[PDB]
Amino acid sequence: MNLKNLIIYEAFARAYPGEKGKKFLSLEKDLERLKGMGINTVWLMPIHPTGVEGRKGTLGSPYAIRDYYEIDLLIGTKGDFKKFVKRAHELNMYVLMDMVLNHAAVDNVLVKKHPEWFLRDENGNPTRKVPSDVVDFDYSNGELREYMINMMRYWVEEFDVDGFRCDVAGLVPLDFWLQARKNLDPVKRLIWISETHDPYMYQAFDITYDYDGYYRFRDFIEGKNSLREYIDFLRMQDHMYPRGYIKMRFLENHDQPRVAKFLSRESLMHWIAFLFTVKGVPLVHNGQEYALKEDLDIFNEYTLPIPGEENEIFSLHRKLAHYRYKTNVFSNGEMIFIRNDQPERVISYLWRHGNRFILCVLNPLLENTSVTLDFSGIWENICIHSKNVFNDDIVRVSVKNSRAKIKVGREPLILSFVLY
Repeated sequence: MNLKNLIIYEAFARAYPGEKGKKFLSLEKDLERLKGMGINTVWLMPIHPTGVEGRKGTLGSPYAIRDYYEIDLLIGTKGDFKKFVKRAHELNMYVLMDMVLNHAAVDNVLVKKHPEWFLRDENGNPTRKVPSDVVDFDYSNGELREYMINMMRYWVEEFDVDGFRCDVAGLVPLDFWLQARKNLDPVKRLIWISETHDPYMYQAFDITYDYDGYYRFRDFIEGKNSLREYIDFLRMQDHMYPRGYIKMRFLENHDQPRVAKFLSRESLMHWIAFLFTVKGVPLVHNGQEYALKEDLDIFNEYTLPIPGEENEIFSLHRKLAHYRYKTNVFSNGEMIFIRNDQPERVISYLWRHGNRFILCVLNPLLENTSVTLDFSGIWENICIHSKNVFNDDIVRVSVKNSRAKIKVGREPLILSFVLY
């Protein structure tokens, strides 16, 4: 389909509110909240039973998988999950399962049956490359490769899941992933997502994400570096990748600290506005819609405070996601970045489609600054009357020299308008 229509929620099911054994039941009820917030895709962290020998914390990391064919019953049964994605589909939503196939848990059921499928040490036992709940797969193995594609197929054919986020790090070859697509595309056209900045991966994946942008972004907040490192990087990113590529934007995920730790409420909103209006595909990581600065505990017993009071961060999230969900500007238009007077303070970019425009002007520093923007390739002389999507204000911008002087502060400008 048009994968630019996806707005994604990363959900940690085991950590959801509710009782043990009943976590899918809970997430099923939560779909209506997610749907009404503008989510169309929920991305499940691994839901498999966890390694026992080697286990960090009382429960173990979800990324240390003891059985690729089973679900952690401290989350739910297969019935619970199968009910959960049927609900999702009824609600016109998509479900993605996390596929960590580059390493298994030390006591994963495969380490017994097939030691040969793993990288082995000098004396023939399965091992890892990096110095420990986890052991690395040997993907020179033709039988391993067929096992994995069939396990991905089962989950598809049995629970009708919609896509996969794959861990691609380490010794997994691009040909393996292409092999998966050759066998699984005819089964169902799935949403294929990975974490990578390797341009070749788009041969196998539709959407990727990486931390290139993210740390340039982190550095600007933490005062460590310039906004321009962040923006000029995004500005040139089209040139790092083939034509139809999609990048997934995010302010945090499971692997990163809570974004609300680093910004004020008012600054964060500028970055929320950015999240939902910038080219790409937005990620809401469970809890960020409540501006949670509580870290995900990922190995021990943990429940995230989901609901969650409906604060100004929650309302904005819903407002922007629902807006994107209902317009076709971001799914079909073109975004271009706009050079401005104050590149150390402000972000600015324009969408066109082709009468509909959205000029976004962001000011995460919040301080009142007048910024001028360059509209050379278009336009030189007009007065624009727009509605600022962010707060339903009215904003007029006059361009009278191919340029336009704008006052900003505290509130992001998401200036939606139409010429003709």
